[PDB]
Amino acid sequence: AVTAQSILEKADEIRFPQDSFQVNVAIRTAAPDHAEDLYRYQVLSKGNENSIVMITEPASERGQAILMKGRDLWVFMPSVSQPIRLSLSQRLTGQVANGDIARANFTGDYHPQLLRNESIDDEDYYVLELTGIDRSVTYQKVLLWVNQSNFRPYKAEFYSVSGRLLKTSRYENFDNILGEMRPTRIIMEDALKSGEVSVLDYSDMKLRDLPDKIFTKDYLKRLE
Repeated sequence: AVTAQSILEKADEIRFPQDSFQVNVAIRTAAPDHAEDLYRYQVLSKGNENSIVMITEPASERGQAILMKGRDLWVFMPSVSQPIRLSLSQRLTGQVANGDIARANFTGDYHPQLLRNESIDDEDYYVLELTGIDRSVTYQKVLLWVNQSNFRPYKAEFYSVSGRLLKTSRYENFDNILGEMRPTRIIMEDALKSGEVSVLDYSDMKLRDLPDKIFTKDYLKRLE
């Protein structure tokens, strides 16, 4: 039988390899009367265990880095010699939270339960309610639509600590990468008043050995 846990696992394994990898992420945010400069990042992803997110553009931000160990983030900034702490749930840029780039998987961070099934045309979806295990994960509640036919993630709704809809995402531009048809675009839309939409494009995904010993403040002591 399919279970909520297995559905979530399958969707996670479509989104990303369940392995250590590198990927580039370009994030373009705009709202009708205001656009952001393009942001680009290189991500070294080791599940939900460890990651490094390095900003490459814009130039004003280049060189900042985020080190994740467990649920804790250390952020390296030019105004301080030692890194500082931000949370997974805090804002990266636009409609993107730190955890949206730094985490790999929903599994382990959320307890899944089937909320309902939905048909949107000739396609049926499982709608999973993902309850955050605790207040340090990225969200307290996510609703995730997973295609029943192939377990692909379809869209998500992200809720506040008090149950207000904050934003929505859509998974798009599926391509054959490392054993799966994986989404290479995610669109994150504000559900509130800003009019912002952030478009995240993933490129050059590749498996990479990421030793535990790179996930340290010393590894990130750089100046270019």
